[PDB]
Amino acid sequence: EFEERVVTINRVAKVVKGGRRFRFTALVVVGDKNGRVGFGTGKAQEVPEAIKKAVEAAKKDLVVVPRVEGTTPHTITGRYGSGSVFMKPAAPGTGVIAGGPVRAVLELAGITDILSKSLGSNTPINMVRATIDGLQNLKNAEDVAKLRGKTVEELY
RNA sequence: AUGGAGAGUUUGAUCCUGGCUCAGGAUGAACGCUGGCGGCGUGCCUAAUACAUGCAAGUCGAGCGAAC
Repeated sequence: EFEERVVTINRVAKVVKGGRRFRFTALVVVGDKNGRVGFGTGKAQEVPEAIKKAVEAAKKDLVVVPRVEGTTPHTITGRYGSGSVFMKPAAPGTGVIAGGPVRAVLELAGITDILSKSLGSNTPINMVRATIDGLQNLKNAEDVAKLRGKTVEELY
């Protein structure tokens, strides 16, 4: 019903009074299995109760990503923090591979025609923030038609 | 619109302007070389570098005086 992508569970070796406190920050993408990105981080002792903790406290950070005719409406970027991304269009009837950054952004948008792009670095805390920067800065067909305030077939 | 766009760099993590140390192809090329065979092309790119040369291109009377 909901494509939840739990990337990893960052641990911490707290060097406080206690011998060695264990704090697992379960990282899970809050995707709605449609086209939204979704990102939430927990801090509970139980990963299962921590993964849903960030899914019930952070589920409004997603963005609606529409599709034209099976191809990305506009090749957007991502200038938020170090890690960056890029939207590359492909044919509707295609697929994705492995080797690079995060995979829970274009995989949520069941279309198999978008290539997930994010160089920046490996840090998965400032690389997903740039993906939502471009997703919210995406240009739609009518979205840009209102900008001019004329016809949809008069701005292409 | 066949539709660019990595980082670091600054506290103990940082955002943010800014500049390049640095994820590539190109390299009229040479290069230390392990450079099987070759179609095709460029070749004193360093050099209007100095000067022994082989060396510019020979002929003709329908119009005139060889021995022929």
